[PDB]
Amino acid sequence: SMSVKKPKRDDSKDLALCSMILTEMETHEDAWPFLLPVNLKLVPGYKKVIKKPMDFSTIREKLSSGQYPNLETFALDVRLVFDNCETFNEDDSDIGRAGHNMRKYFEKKWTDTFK
Ligand SMILES: CC(=O)c1cccc(O)c1
Ligand SMILES: [Cl-]
Repeated sequence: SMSVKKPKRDDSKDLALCSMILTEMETHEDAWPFLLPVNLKLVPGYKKVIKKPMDFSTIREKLSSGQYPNLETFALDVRLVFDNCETFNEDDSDIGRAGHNMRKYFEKKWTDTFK
């Protein structure tokens, strides 16, 4: 509360660490459904069903331009990619399996890096 400070977690390397994690996700062989925004004009259902589209290239643009106030907002966008994927794809489709794999990959990197 006012003039009562909780001890300061060092956040100075967060930007660099999120960038490295994102690089590792960008180069994973199962990243291909997530590299670019889903084409809303070529993919039936997507625009109406998925209220907040997100993809790796959009996360990268946002990270590169100061649009994440903190490491948790970055993680929320990453998770949104995989949450959207589950909403729109069957668990046992190539894209559906790619999403589950990439989520598992991300969360281990997240835990190992920050937690
Ligand atoms: C990421 C996703 O859910 C997707 C990507 C390309 C085509 C498609 O039908 C769905
Ligand atoms: Cl499917």
